[PDB]
Amino acid sequence: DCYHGDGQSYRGSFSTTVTGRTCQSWSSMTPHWHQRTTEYYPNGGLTRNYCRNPDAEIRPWCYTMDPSVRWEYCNLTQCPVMES
Amino acid sequence: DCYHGDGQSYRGSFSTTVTGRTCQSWSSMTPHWHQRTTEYYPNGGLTRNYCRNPDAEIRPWCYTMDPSVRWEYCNLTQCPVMES
Ligand SMILES: O=C(Nc1cccc(C[C@H](C(=O)O)[C@H]2CCNC2)c1)Nc1cccc(C[C@H](C(=O)O)[C@H]2CCNC2)c1
Ligand SMILES: [Mg+2]
Ligand SMILES: [Mg+2]
Repeated sequence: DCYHGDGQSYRGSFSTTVTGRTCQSWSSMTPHWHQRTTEYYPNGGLTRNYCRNPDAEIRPWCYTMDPSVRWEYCNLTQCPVMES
Repeated sequence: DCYHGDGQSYRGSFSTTVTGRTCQSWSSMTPHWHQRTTEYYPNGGLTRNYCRNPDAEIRPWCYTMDPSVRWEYCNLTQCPVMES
């Protein structure tokens, strides 16, 4: 599993962070209150707790289930790019 | 005590909400995490837990100490305006 571009188009089910924390569901406000929901970002693919990039960070990310860690980049790398 | 204009200029010590809740200190991330701190909004007068309006809401406001109520308008009204 990997993302293309900056990962705005990523639509897989990867849901864990670079430090092995569990992503929080986008629809949930717990533990972290936020405004990155599917209503606010309808083009973001914000479903379940899957890594996404609705607001054009540099790569896919999520809020985390650790109350002390608001959000992290997900443990995904960019897919091999087209080479000449 | 009262505010002028939309209350961006309010610099008094009123610190309670329209429902009688206590304002959270601007520098604190508890109970509510936020980005309305004096470093982000240096022109906002964000000190202690006093009602302010750093981001041009319609009137002064604060985050609250009730974990279930993120922010409210403060219990302040507009000062009597200049009449012709
Ligand atoms: O938040 C933002 N703009 C905002 C606009 C209108 C209302 C509000 C809501 C304000 C509150 O409840 O704090 C109210 C209070 C009264 N006045 C407005 C916030 N923008 C924002 C910009 C950059 C970064 C972030 C943090 C964001 C996050 O950590 O959630 C990250 C996550 C990964 N990508 C970004 C947020
Ligand atoms: Mg790479
Ligand atoms: Mg009035």
